[PDB]
Amino acid sequence: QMVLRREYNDYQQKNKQLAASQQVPGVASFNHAVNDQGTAKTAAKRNQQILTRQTVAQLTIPKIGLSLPVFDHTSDWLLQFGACLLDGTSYPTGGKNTHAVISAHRGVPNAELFTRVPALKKGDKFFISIGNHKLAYQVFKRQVIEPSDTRQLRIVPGQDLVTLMTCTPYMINSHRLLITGRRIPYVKADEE
Repeated sequence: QMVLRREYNDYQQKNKQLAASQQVPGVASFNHAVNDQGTAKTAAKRNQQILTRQTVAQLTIPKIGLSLPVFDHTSDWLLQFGACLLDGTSYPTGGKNTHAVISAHRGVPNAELFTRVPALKKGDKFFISIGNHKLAYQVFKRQVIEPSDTRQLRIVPGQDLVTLMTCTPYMINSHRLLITGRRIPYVKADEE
């Protein structure tokens, strides 16, 4: 109630700061996790207290049967358990001049994660639960970028966007697939 209030308004204030600054989206951290994952020989140990403390939202995608925690920052450890907001991009709170880049592995041995995200098409919906709020997004854009390209990961002025980012091609991962949704109203019909 007042915790999902206080938390949410800190996210919005950080989003306003980010929107007022020259952002360089932290692709380098995500890219380092992709490279470390390619050569990794060991699985991650769960620490649930840390995972809960790091959880800023739940991402739900009904078309692919996906529900994942969304974490506050980027580490190969967090990416074993969910998706990470790319450092230098918006908290997914909604509002104009927000662009949350939610990034995950296209599968790790332990967990499907964003394995089925590349099957998403224009018109497909996804949902964000964050503090005292449910947000609806509709997919309108699919693009492949170079892993170093940050242009498409910046805040688009006057737009309310969430991009789902993973790797492509499958089992090569030289590139990033961006699936971008735009805010739409959340309605009674979306709960059920």
